[PDB]
Amino acid sequence: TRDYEIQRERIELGRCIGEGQFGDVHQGIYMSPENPALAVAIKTCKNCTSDSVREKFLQEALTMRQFDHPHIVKLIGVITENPVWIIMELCTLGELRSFLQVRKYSLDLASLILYAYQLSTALAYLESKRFVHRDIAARNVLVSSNDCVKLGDFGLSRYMGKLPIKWMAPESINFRRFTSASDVWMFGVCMWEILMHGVKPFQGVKNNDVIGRIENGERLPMPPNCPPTLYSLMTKCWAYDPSRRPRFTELKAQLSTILEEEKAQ
Ligand SMILES: CNS(=O)(=O)c1ccc(Nc2ncc(C(F)(F)F)c(N[C@@H]3CCC[C@H]3N(C)C)n2)cc1
Repeated sequence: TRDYEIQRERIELGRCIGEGQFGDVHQGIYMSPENPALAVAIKTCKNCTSDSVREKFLQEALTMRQFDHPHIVKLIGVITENPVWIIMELCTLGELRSFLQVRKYSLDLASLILYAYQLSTALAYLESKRFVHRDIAARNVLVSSNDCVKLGDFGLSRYMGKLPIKWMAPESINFRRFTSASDVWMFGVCMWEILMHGVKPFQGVKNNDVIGRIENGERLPMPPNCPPTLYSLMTKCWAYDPSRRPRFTELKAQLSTILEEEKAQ
């Protein structure tokens, strides 16, 4: 059985790398008991002296302990004594949206397709574990290296806060139905975000008006330079009827073909 509780004396806290919902997040080192020292992200919790806040903070770490996939951020462990910390693997290049925005004129198309392919393998793995992510968006993706992205936020995930309406499948908005097919819809939006270099979907459109546009058959437009076969795949993720959406295993196979076709120019 994997380690869950880890010793604070084995963590060296480094620089602050941003803010989380419960408190600041720092970069650091985990001095692994039998392996080399690992670079980690240490999530801190400001009010975790309250066991009620501690329970909410640790809920995501409980979910993460069940996963082991190369394109899903790894939980290293937690420290339940005050101050409560969640120790994740560090993805050195940070948040996907910022990374793509900064490199909009330098990242080749094959890298953007590779990120979408890697994410489809992580979502097929989640489906195989009976989890619905419910929050698939570029903001929840992290960059380990130029050729490796990882799904890193599991706050809304469920073993089967403001709603991300602009990413949600119509049956999720209308009936609170969350399935692997509704994750496919969200993944289509996340692929659109990657191909748009981190631009958000439906900018300047009110959340309450998104519903109407989707219901009327309106969809996110073809990103400039997106291969037509890839945009067609995105539109299939946005079929109104969830039964007409592709499955994650089909998305993975089709993205592999699209990636291969781009690498051969
Ligand atoms: C390059 N920019 S940076 O600010 O230096 C940086 C910014 C993050 C990172 N890696 C990194 N690796 C892992 C995690 C996580 F904790 F596992 F999620 C992480 N989380 C981010 C840090 C606080 C905000 C949160 N995001 C996802 C909202 N971050 C490495 C460097």
